[PDB]
This record gives sequence, structure tokens and C-alpha cells, in this order.
Amino acid sequence: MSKAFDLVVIGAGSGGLEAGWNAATLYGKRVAVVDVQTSHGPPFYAALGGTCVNVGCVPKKLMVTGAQYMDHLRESAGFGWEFDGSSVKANWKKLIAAKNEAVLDINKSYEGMFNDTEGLDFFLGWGSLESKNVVVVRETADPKSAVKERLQADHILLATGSWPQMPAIPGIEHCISSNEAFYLPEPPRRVLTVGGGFISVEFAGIFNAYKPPGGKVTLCYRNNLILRGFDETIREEVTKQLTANGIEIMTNENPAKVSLNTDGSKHVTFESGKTLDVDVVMMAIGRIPRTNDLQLGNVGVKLTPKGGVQVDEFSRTNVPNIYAIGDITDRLMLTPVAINEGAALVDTVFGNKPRKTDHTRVASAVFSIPPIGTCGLIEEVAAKEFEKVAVYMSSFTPLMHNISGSKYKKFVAKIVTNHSDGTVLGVHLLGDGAPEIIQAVGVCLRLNAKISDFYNTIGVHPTSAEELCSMRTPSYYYVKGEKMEKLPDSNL
Amino acid sequence: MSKAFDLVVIGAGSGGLEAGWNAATLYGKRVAVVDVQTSHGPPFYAALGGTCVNVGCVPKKLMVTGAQYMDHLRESAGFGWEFDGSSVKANWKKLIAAKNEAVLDINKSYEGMFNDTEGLDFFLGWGSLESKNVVVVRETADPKSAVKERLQADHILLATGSWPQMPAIPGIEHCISSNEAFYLPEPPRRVLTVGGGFISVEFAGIFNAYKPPGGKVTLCYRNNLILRGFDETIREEVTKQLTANGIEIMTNENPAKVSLNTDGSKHVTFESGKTLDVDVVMMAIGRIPRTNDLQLGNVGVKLTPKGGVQVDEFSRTNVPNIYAIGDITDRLMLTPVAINEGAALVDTVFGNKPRKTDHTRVASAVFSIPPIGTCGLIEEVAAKEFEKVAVYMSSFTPLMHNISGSKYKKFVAKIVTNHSDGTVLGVHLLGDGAPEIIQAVGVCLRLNAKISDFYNTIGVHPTSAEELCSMRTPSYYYVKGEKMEKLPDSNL
Ligand SMILES: Cc1cc2nc3c(=O)[nH]c(=O)nc-3n(C[C@H](O)[C@H](O)[C@H](O)COP(=O)(O)OP(=O)(O)OC[C@H]3O[C@@H](n4cnc5c(N)ncnc54)[C@H](O)[C@@H]3O)c2cc1C
Ligand SMILES: Cc1cc2nc3c(=O)[nH]c(=O)nc-3n(C[C@H](O)[C@H](O)[C@H](O)COP(=O)(O)OP(=O)(O)OC[C@H]3O[C@@H](n4cnc5c(N)ncnc54)[C@H](O)[C@@H]3O)c2cc1C
Ligand SMILES: c1cc2c(ccn2CCC2CCNCC2)cc1-c1ncc(C2(N3CCCC3)CCCCC2)s1
Ligand SMILES: c1cc2c(ccn2CCC2CCNCC2)cc1-c1ncc(C2(N3CCCC3)CCCCC2)s1
Repeated sequence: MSKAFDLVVIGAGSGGLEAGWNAATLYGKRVAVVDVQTSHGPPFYAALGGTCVNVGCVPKKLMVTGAQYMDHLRESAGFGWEFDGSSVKANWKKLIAAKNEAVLDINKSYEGMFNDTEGLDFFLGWGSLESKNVVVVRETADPKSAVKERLQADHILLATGSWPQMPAIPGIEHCISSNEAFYLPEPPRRVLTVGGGFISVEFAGIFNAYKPPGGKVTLCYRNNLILRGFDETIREEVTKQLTANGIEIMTNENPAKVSLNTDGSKHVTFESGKTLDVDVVMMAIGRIPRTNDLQLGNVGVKLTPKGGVQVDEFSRTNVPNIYAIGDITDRLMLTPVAINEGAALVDTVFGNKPRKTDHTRVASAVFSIPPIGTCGLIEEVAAKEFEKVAVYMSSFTPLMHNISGSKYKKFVAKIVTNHSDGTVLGVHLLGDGAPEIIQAVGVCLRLNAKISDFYNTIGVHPTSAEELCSMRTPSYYYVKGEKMEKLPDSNL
Repeated sequence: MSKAFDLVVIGAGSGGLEAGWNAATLYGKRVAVVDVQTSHGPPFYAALGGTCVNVGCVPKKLMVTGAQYMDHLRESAGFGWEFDGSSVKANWKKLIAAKNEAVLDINKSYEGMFNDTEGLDFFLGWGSLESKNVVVVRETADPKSAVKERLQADHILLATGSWPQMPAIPGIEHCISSNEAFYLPEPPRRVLTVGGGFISVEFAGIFNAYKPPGGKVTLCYRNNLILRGFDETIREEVTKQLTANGIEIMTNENPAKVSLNTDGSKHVTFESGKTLDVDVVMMAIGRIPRTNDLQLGNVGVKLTPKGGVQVDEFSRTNVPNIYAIGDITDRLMLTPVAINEGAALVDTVFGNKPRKTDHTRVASAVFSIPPIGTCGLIEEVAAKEFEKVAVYMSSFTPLMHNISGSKYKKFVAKIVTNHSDGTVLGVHLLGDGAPEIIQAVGVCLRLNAKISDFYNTIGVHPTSAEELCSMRTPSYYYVKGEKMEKLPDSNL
């Protein structure tokens, strides 16, 4: 009578929802959506709306913004602003509540989005894969827990997102991930964030701003240089500016064991023998694809070398009617890329207008302090796949920071081109504005903009972004993969 | 032999300096630049560096920045930052002192650039035309004053910018312009900016921040709506947000006379008949090209019916080898336009590649609070130019401001289109980050980007700029000049 579902979706995240909505309202398809919670927060943290809405994008930006105010208050003095210095208090409990109310607002809107949209229905619980055309809902992630639904499905979309990777050292239970950090009752006086990724960096600034008096945020990384994958000079610069803002950046170090002290603080021993006492130890060493609770062995879905789900240019798996999008694919773990993959999967299946999503030349940010903006390739990657590579550099200390009192806040801007046709292959910014600036740059790369298109554009003065139009000559080259300043005389 | 140059520049401003530097460092020409001061301030205000450096873009930017801190301190309470509100106060003298230092540093560096660059010589004095090939530098703007030098010039470039226009009302003596506003001893308790342009609006925000207790900023404009030439919706939103901050906006009002009071304050009487008692009256009703002291009649350089120096698309005047650029031409009074006009002039005259400054689709800004970023045409003009016009629009109060308490701060993001092909004709933004966002949008327009090229681009989450890659369907249309919420019929 009610049949199956033209599509069932496991995980109602960024991609899960964009697919179920573009199907119930765009194609009148029957759609089911399974997620494990309706409101943000413990015990599962991520809930209806995805990691982005509950324990990622939205709540992180709000907290970084709140953390920027530490700099604002300090820098106002240069512009003549005075107020009781010793009376300032960074009220973390107040910040978390403001955030929680923002998140729950989105939780309810989506909560209502399902209650007035025929063909779109929400099923609370855990989704496991039974047959190649049946999704199993259970009260908990345990495969032997009670069942509440068995959703007959014509198409099955896997969109469970990803999960924080934890290492195998003694005392790892005394550690937290990004998940639990959003819900600390109090701000930690001493915090150690492990790893070098954007999550560890972004939370180092947040903790650094709301820490009570006498606190130290120590970031450790097992290798030499943090923010692996981002442009090099931006990496060293960001390291320098994190230090300036009081964060201890402790590279070439790795926790080896963690114990509790008589007061509940964590005692951390490293692989190099050095010890550190902190009140919180946050692991941010990577995000793995979230596939364990899916029972993908019941149907034989294939996984890549990394624990991720294998897919093609259309998000299809070996099983004919099973697709995967979002962070479960282990590709570009970004929200708009999951929204793009989801929207594309639908109108290629339920709309016979096949259009895939482009994974190259994608804009992304890193709301650190200072923030990062990037798009395209970095210079050392362009080298390994491009004849002649040009690099445009420019690192001015912004206008206002001679007054502000923050001379260290050096704004950086790199452009990377194929020197043959001058086509821009990358753009890398560091400094306030980088996230908002890079967005419109993403459109340019989608239009094959050559460098001439940039410096021949009239600037908007005075801005930081004008520095992208002010670079007319390379600072060095990458020819044959090698880096020398000058570019040796032709010779074919 | 001596005092015979390749180029003589009257006015060491934005366009002038670019012209000379390029001519000397890029083509090894003997260059001479004349200006009336080496450092900012009275009695001449403008100086080496131009109006932008000494009494223009640079100084106001720093002061707007300082005024933004009034909002920052207030908005920080929503994010958990506590402190004695009553203890806050802004020190206007520290702001000016700080701004003076920053401007002075630029003055100091531009000098020494002359000292270290051969073929580039500076001449302190007042320049004017004696003959087609001779620039005279006198001790004062008066023709009767002492000659300092006579400079033989194969080419002369007029780059003296513009000057504040002051209406000839009785009591005008008791008023100031933007020039003197940069050097007030104390912040006015009561102030009246006159004019609906970007200078009056920007200063309203600065005075509104630094006014002592019980103050009141009052902006008046003789017409019904401020910021003519900007997108209407933005015009009306900025008006609301200005009122939302404390600035009172008197429209359809124009001062008729000013008189002194016993205490020494001002008594304004408008045409309509109303009266306002204010401590300062800042005129910003426009700026006229500074042709007064050049002796253009001695040579016959023709002026425009509007009052600027007449120049073709290559900046050539009716008189051979005499050129003009910048505000003196009375076109787009923007620093990068003059700079680009200067660099183009040098390439053409001293190179083997003609270059002319594209004056359309120039991205400009306006540093109100919040700011405006725009580029390209606005609805009305597009409707006069194209057949079918589409208008993509997006307006909301960012989530960060629902928390900060500043709920009036509604973001705006229009996009004008020619529906006959999709090419973006203009972009108009309002809110935090707009000036930075618009810069790369200027690159996209030079590439004739289409509306599809924006929404088919993957966005950066979470940012204000996302709203540009999110408008897919027009909010309304403009067919044959008329506005309508939907189109006509069929149209295969
Ligand atoms: C701290 C942090 C900051 C980030 N910041 C950014 C940023 O600034 N910009 C950006 O673009 N990206 C950011 N990301 C990444 C972004 O949030 C994710 O890439 C995005 O959520 C991916 O979309 P998705 O739908 O695939 O995953 P998700 O949105 O996480 O979808 C997974 C959902 O499925 C549910 N689920 C899981 N297993 C099951 C199951 N068995 N049964 C039922 N439901 C299940 C989960 O509870 C969750 O609701 C950030 C991530 C983190 C952790
Ligand atoms: C308050 C204000 C704010 C502004 N803000 C912005 C902004 O945010 N962005 C933007 O793009 N533009 C802005 N502008 C516009 C910008 O200042 C001018 O458009 C720009 O400086 C024009 O450059 P120019 O070289 O043509 O003239 P100027 O830069 O003004 O140069 C003219 C120079 O010639 C000198 N001079 C004059 N007469 C003589 C003479 N007889 N002999 C020798 N030297 C002489 C003057 O001393 C002056 O230094 C602003 C302008 C003002 C007034
Ligand atoms: C929000 C609230 C909604 C509905 C439908 C009903 N409601 C509220 C129910 C009412 C109940 C009574 N009280 C008032 C609210 C729909 C929404 C939507 N969010 C987002 C939507 C869109 N995607 C969905 C997933 C991310 C964004 C739809 C696709 C285009 C972008 C916005 S659509
Ligand atoms: C500043 C200081 C300079 C020079 C040349 C020498 N100085 C100082 C001398 C010392 C500098 C530090 N090293 C030791 C020598 C040149 C500059 C320049 N600013 C800006 C310049 C530019 N246009 C020139 C005219 C207006 C701005 C042209 C170069 C790119 C930035 C803009 S050029």
C-alpha cells in the first residue's frame, strides 16, 4: 500500500538533508531520513542537521567570533578606547549557552521541516544495512539492539559523515575530541590540543581567548610544521602568529600515555619523555569515515585503502542502488561539497539530467586567528604536474596594526600560475578577510582566470584584498619541479 | 642641459606618483614631481602622497576602524565578555595622534624613495604652466610670488586632484570641510555633516563613536535619500542602520545660514526654516577639480563644461604633450582609478603598447558601519540599457548579530543581470566584509561572469560571501524598463 521509499537516507547531515529535500519537493519522491538524535549535544553530539550544524561549522564560527573579542578589546586601546582592564571576564558558560540556543534553533526548524513536507519523513535511531534494499533502524548502535523500523528502499544513500580519530595509547579515555569540547562545563585553565589540522588550530584560539587567568594552551604536532596540506609560507606565518598570541606550539611531539592526577587534571607523558600537566586533552589528529555501525558487510559494499567508501564521479558504489556522499567518501571533508554531491546525486537519478560535482578548485577557510583562505593548488603540488610554475608573493603588515598594537599580524597573499598561459592554479591568503575574500576568487578559477585578469583589475582601496591586484611580477618559479629565483634563459 | 626632464608632474598624489615612479623605474626617464608639502597637515593638508594618503582613504579608514570599536565593545556582551560598561570612553586625541603617526610614516617613506631613485626628483613648491614646455614652481599659489625653479618638460602631467566645495552661505566661515575634520582638537558633542555622499556618511559614523556623553550626530541632505548613485535598497538600509546607531538623518534639508552663539557654538538655519544648534558643521556636499592655481589659460588647456580638465581616453588634453589624470578630470574620483590612469599613461607615452583605463565595472567601497561593497551597474541603469533585466536579491540578519544584539545589521546582496544571456551587470553588498568581498567580484566582471558561474561555484562555509553563490532564481525582473515580480509569457 505504502510501498517502499523512492530513497532512504542514513545520516541527516549537510549532504543527507540536501538530497532528501531535493527529491520530496523537487521530484515528489518518497524519502526517509534516519538520524540518531533530534537535538544537538551528548551523548551523540552530532544530530539532526549534521556535524556542520551541531558540532562543526555553525557552533565553531560563533565561538571563534567570541574569541576574536579578546583581540578586539586589547586593540581598541590604540584607537583611544579605555575601560577597566582588570574587570574584563571571558564568561565561557555564557558563550556556550548562546551557542546552544543558536544550534537548537536550527535543530527545531529542521524538526519542523519534516512535519510539513509530504514524502519527507524522519526516523529516529541507528541505521544499519540489512539486504541490498533494506535499511535497519535500531534503538542503539549495537547490532543486537531492539528494532523500531525496517525501511524498504529503492535507493539507499550513505551519508553518515565522519568521526574523530583517536590514537591507541594508555589513558585515551581521559581525552576528548572536538565533539566534547563544545560542551565543557567550564573553560579549561590548561588545555593541550593534539595534532596539526585546522580543527586543532581553530580550537587553540578559542581556548586561548576564554581560558581563566593563569592558563596556557599548548598545541602539539608529531611532525615539524603544522597545517600540513596548506601553503608553506602561510604555515610558518600562522605558527608565528599563534605564538605571538600566547599559544605554545610544540612540534615534533606526540603523547604516549595519559594519567589522572589527585585533582582530576590529566598527566601527559610524551614519546620524548617530556611531561605536561593540563586540565583538558583534546585529540584532533584526523577524521576517519564513519562506517562501523553500518554493517556494510551484509551487502558487500567496497571500501578504499583508507577506511572510506569507494565511489565514482557520480557517488555510486559496487552495490547497484547504494550511493555515498559527504565525509564518508574520505575525499574533501567540506560541508558545501557534501551539499553539492547530494544535490547532484538526485537530479542525476530522479531527474535524468546527470550532473556531477567538481572536486577541484574549491574554496575553503580556516577560521583561526588569524584566519586562512585558500583555493586551488599549492606551489609544491603544481610543481609535480606542471611544466613552468610561477609564484606571486606579498606579505605586508596590514594598515591598522601599526596603531592596533599587533604588529605581528602580517597579512600574506600568494598566487600560483602555470607560467605557460598564466592561468591561476591557486590563491592562498592569511589575515583577516581571507575567508570572505577567497569566496569570490573561487568563481574566478571556475572561469580560468589568468594572472593578467587579476592585476589588470582596478582595486578597491583601501583593502587587504586589493593586494591580489597589485602583484605583477613573480617572486620565484618552479620549472621542472625545482625552485630557483630567476628563470634561466629559454632553451626550449 | 640641466632642468630638462622627460616628465614633470604637478601633484605628488595617487596618480602623479604612480606616473613618475613608473616612468623612472620602468623606463629610465628623468622625472620631476612638484607638490606643496612633504608631510600631511595644515596649512595645505594634502601633501606628498596625495589626498588619499594625508586627508583621504588612509586616515578615514583608521578612524572608521576606531569607531567600529564602539560596536565591538557593545556586541561582545552577547559572547560572554563582561566588564564595567560605565567605564568605557573614547579618547579623541589619542585617535588623532595615532592617525598622525601612521600618515607621517607614509610621508617619510615616499621621501627617500626620491632620495634613492635616480631620475626621480621632488620639488617643493606650487606648480603652474608658463608655456607649453615649461613648468614654473613658485613659493606660493599666488602668481606674484617668487619663482623657485623653471622646469623644462617634454611632457607635463596635471595631477592636482580636487578640493572641497563650500556653499556660499552667510556664516560659511564658521564651517569646516573633511580637511579640517581630520585635525579637530576635541570631538564635537553636537555635529552636523552636510551632504548625502560617502564622506558625510563615513564621518557621521566616526563622530557618532567618539562624541562625548550627551552628544548627537546629525546628518542632513537636501534631497529625499542619501547616497545617490548607489543601489536603492542599500541606500535605504544604510539609512535605517545609521538611525539605529544614534545618527539622526535630516533629509530634504539644506543649511541656509550659520551664526555664532555666546558660548561659541553654531546656530544653523535651514531653508525649510528649522534650526539646529551644533558645535561643528562639516560640509561634504562635493569636491571640485583643483584647476584654480595651474594657470591653464596661459597655455589654453580646455576645461569640461562640468569644470574638469578635458581629456580623451588616453588622458591627452587639447594641448599636445599635456596630460591630466585623477580628480582633476572629474570622472571617477577614486585612488585606484588615478593610479591605473597614471600607469596607463606612462606605458603609452614611454612604451610600445598603448593602454587605456577601463572606467566601467569598477568596484568601489564606502566605509560606513556596516560598510558597502559595490561594483557595476545598479537596477535603474541596467533597465535603461538592456532588454530584460533580472535582479537576484538576498537580505537577512546574520546569526552572529542575532547574538551580538545588533539585530538591525541586515546583510544585503543584490545581483543585477541581463536575462538575455545571464551576464552579471553589477553586484551590491551591505554589511561586515562587503569591501573585501567585492574586490574579487571586480575580477569576475572583467571576465564577463554569468549568474550561473556564481551559483555553480562551491561556497565557503560559513561566510557572508556564500550568499552570492546561493541566489538561483530572480527575486523580480525589469522588462523594457518596468519593474515586475515575474516575467511575460512563454518565450521558447
Ligand atoms: C570541528 C569541525 C569544524 C568544521 N568546520 C567546517 C567548516 O568551517 N567548513 C566546512 O565546510 N566544513 C567544516 N567541517 C566539516 C563539515 O562539518 C562536514 O564535512 C560535513 O558535516 C560533511 O557532511 P556529511 O552530511 O557528509 O556529514 P554529517 O553532516 O556529519 O552527517 C552525519 C550524520 O549522520 C548521523 N549518523 C551517523 N551514523 C549514523 C547511523 N548509523 N545511523 C543514523 N544516523 C547516523 C550523524 O549523527 C550525523 O548527524 C568541520 C568539521 C568539524 C568536526
Ligand atoms: C575624505 C576623502 C576620503 C576618500 N576615501 C577614498 C576611499 O576610501 N577610496 C578611494 O578610492 N578614494 C577615496 N577618496 C578619493 C581620493 O582621495 C582621490 O580621488 C585621489 O587622491 C585622487 O588622486 P589624485 O592624484 O588625482 O589627487 P591627489 O591624490 O589629491 O593629489 C593631488 C596633489 O597635488 C597637490 N597640488 C595641488 N595643487 C598643486 C600645485 N599647484 N602645485 C603642486 N602640487 C599641487 C596637492 O597637494 C595633492 O598632494 C577619498 C577622498 C576624500 C577627500
Ligand atoms: C525550514 C523550516 C520549515 C520548512 C518547512 C516547514 N518549516 C517550518 C515548519 C513550521 C511549523 C509551525 N511553526 C512554524 C514552522 C523548511 C525549512 C527549510 N530549511 C531549509 C530549507 C532549504 N534547505 C533544506 C536543508 C538546508 C536548507 C530548502 C532547500 C533550499 C535551501 C533551504 S527549507
Ligand atoms: C617606498 C620606499 C622606498 C622606495 C624606494 C626607496 N624607498 C626607501 C629607501 C629605503 C627603503 C628600504 N630599503 C633601503 C632603502 C619606494 C617605495 C615605494 N612605495 C610604494 C611604491 C609604489 N608606488 C610608487 C609611488 C606610490 C607608490 C610602487 C612600488 C609598489 C608599491 C607602490 S614605491
